[PDB]
Amino acid sequence: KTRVLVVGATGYIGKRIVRACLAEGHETYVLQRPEIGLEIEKVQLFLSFKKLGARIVEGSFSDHQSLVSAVKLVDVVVSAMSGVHFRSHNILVQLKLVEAIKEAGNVKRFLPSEFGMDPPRMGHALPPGRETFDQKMEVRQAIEAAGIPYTYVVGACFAAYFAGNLSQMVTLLPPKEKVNIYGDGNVKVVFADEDDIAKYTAKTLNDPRTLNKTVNIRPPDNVLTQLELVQIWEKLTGKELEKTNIAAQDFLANIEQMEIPHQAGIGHFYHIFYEGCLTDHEVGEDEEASSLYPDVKYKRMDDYLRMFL
Amino acid sequence: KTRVLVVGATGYIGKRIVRACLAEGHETYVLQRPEIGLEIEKVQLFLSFKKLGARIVEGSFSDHQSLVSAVKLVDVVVSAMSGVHFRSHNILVQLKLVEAIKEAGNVKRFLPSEFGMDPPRMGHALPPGRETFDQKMEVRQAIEAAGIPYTYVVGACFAAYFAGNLSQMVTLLPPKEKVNIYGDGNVKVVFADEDDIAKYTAKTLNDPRTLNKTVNIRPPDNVLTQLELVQIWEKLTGKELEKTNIAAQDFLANIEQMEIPHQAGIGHFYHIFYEGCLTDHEVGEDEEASSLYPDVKYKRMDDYLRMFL
Ligand SMILES: NC(=O)C1=CN([C@@H]2O[C@H](COP(=O)(O)OP(=O)(O)OC[C@H]3O[C@@H](n4cnc5c(N)ncnc54)[C@H](OP(=O)(O)O)[C@@H]3O)[C@@H](O)[C@H]2O)C=CC1
Ligand SMILES: NC(=O)C1=CN([C@@H]2O[C@H](COP(=O)(O)OP(=O)(O)OC[C@H]3O[C@@H](n4cnc5c(N)ncnc54)[C@H](OP(=O)(O)O)[C@@H]3O)[C@@H](O)[C@H]2O)C=CC1
Ligand SMILES: COc1cc(C[C@@H]2CO[C@@H](c3ccc(O)c(OC)c3)[C@@H]2CO)ccc1O
Ligand SMILES: COc1cc(C[C@@H]2CO[C@@H](c3ccc(O)c(OC)c3)[C@@H]2CO)ccc1O
Repeated sequence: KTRVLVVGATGYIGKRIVRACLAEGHETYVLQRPEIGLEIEKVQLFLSFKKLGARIVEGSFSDHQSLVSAVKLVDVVVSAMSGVHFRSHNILVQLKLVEAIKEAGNVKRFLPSEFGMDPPRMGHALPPGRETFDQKMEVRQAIEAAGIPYTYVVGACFAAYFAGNLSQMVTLLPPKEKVNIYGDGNVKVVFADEDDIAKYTAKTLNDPRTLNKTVNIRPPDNVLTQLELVQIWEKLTGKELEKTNIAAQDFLANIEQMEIPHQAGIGHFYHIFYEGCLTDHEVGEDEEASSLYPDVKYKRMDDYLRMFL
Repeated sequence: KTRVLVVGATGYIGKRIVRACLAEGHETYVLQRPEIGLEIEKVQLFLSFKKLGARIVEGSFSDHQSLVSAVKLVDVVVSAMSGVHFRSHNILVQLKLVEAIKEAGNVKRFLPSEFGMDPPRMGHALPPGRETFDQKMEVRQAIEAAGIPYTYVVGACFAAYFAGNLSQMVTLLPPKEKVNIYGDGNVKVVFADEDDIAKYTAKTLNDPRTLNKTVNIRPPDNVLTQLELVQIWEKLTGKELEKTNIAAQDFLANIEQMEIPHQAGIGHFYHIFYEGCLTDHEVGEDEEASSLYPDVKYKRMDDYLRMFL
């Protein structure tokens, strides 16, 4: 019964949001852009969405009228626009989409591409990492300036990027013998399986309790220090890892001599693991997803790491 | 019981060969290379292979000993190494893998990365596209020079690249109103769903009838002219497309001014659609996959194209 349009449908979190919307029973539309011409994995992803019952809606960010038409078909718009420097960081292209939603006036709610650190709380961040949050703030201001109802989904580290590698930056796999601990390893971080993030997103987008709210993904058992996370892995494997503590000053040593996109990653890591930006404030149960949606049995990080044994 | 190592397991046809091996009941091992540790889609494909019961084998082409250890674990090695200019064209990297197989001596059968035009019939091909056939030929020679037993799988266009788009080079989707027909559109081409390619591959690799043989994938109902292909699509949509015929000379015009990848593609298309290299010769029923494996209900191009409706 709720009609949903996913923008960024073939993206990392986008494709999960699409499937979650189908499973939740939303009538699900996905935007197929003409520019994805010889990108076979995108094309075939769209084919798989259609087989599961999504509806293809052709549109382009170079064709304002195509965007107006698309969002005229649905009640809710979810954007999963890219926002990682080593991938691509086109958060501002959502501005065109805000303007199309504005012109069409039928959208009952818009979920912009957030799913990360809470932007309005990042005002002190260092560039170039800072650009992520500034751009997402700009999109927020366009949404609110336009009076578009919204939900902002924030709060958790994607497990594949922070959990599966024991938060080592070099890789996505657990380390074999040795691991770096950022500081003392006693800063609480929030970790969430991306499938759960998508499930929460599909459940909130028509939850009246979250209209015009920020929704935090902070599943209580998944608030863990890096050392706790590394110890979960030592338990599963039965092998202690040689741990080396990294003081902040040595984490950041010579950052100015590194490629921009890596500086941005280092900056994001610093806010999460050294400042603890994901756990340094309180949120109430009325604005936290696992409490809003307790039927969702989120995947705990011991189960998540097991798939790597 | 037959133990198969797939090299190139996350590639386009490779990932399908992995699943087809599992579905066939082979004990299926997949080479996980260290170099792909930061590519999230490859990493998560390996997790997904693992969940289906595939066995991860760590190895690196830059580590001759890791390869020898890897091939020693299995009865059959299948290589799906990249060989397309606008993606990646590392056919000759297989030579390091042939070396490892020769040294290890336990390997009963090797399927090199073929899966297309029959290299030994392409002596007259257009440079630079010629490279694909010269490099696979060089790999064949190393194989036979080592006395490694082989099966060469050849002879069909991948449906995604030549049928889903009605053979329009620009795209992977059917055109909306107009289509280019190459020549008179009456040259016969072989089309095959890539999942059927993978299935025939899984079935042939332990088949005595194809030891040391070329296996042709030429499913009779899928031997189609381009006009025949286009008429399938017009019958599905019920809309006639506006057709433009393109003479060979205009198709090849100014090719020497094209980017090298597009030079390659243009050349391959020419041999397929203008010279009919996939159907200019006959093959026997004892060397044709659909005849050897009539249990396989191969997908016809009308069923294939329905996905796009
Ligand atoms: N730990 C965490 O909490 C994480 C949070 N994030 C955040 O999640 C959100 C999405 O990130 P992610 O999934 O990695 O994004 P992706 O890199 O996967 O890209 C997502 C989509 O953005 C679309 N896109 C890219 N460029 C353009 C363009 N010029 N014009 C139109 N569309 C474009 C594409 O949509 P299409 O399918 O139509 O081609 C693409 O699929 C971001 O806000 C990111 O900051 C991401 C990683 C970690
Ligand atoms: N119409 C037809 O008949 C078609 C024929 N083909 C043929 O199919 C075969 C496979 O092509 P395709 O699926 O497109 O291949 P891909 O481009 O998808 O690459 C396949 C694998 O090659 C590996 N690879 C690439 N570079 C290297 C490298 N330096 N070192 C080690 N491994 C590397 C990777 O293995 P890993 O997973 O370990 O990273 C990659 O997954 C080719 O011979 C191609 O000519 C392809 C398209 C159409
Ligand atoms: C946790 O909130 C966010 C988290 C990200 C995570 C980004 C995820 O991809 C991460 C990453 C970057 C560089 C790396 O070398 C890396 O190694 C695992 C991971 C990024 C770290 O910023 C991006 C935007 C956010 O709002
Ligand atoms: C059919 O036998 C082969 C076929 C290919 C197909 C290549 C597949 O990727 C194809 C492709 C290239 C450029 C394009 O613009 C394209 O548009 C669909 C398709 C290539 C056409 O040559 C490669 C090697 C072969 O041996």
